[PDB]
Amino acid sequence: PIDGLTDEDIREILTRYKKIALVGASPKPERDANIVMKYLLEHGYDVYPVNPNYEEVLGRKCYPSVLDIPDKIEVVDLFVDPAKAWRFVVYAIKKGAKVVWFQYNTYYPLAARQAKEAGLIIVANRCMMREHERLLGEKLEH
Repeated sequence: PIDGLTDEDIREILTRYKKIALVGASPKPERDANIVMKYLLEHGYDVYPVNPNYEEVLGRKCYPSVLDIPDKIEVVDLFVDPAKAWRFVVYAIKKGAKVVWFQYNTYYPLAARQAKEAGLIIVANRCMMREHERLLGEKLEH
């Protein structure tokens, strides 16, 4: 992890916030963004795809910006190149999100600091799916 949170904090984020805006969503089954999104949807999360390059992902309308999402968003999960993250962070702030989650290889210091300064929590170099499995684990077969 790049962030300085504890496993307890991560656990809290995953347990308390169910409204997710997944930036960089993709329809390709083999893409990490698609896998994580499906996993979250299968685990009671309300996931809103965000990508200007696509019009819908996993049977959900996909927006160009998180601001275009009608409903409340608590977590903005990033699947974007680091140099592009600032944009989504500014939008996350405007949207009133609570957390900005930088998936692997998406972290960009300046963007993270801006979010932090605005009051948002930063999760970095972690995977929402991997953390869910690690922290809110369940037996693989019952």
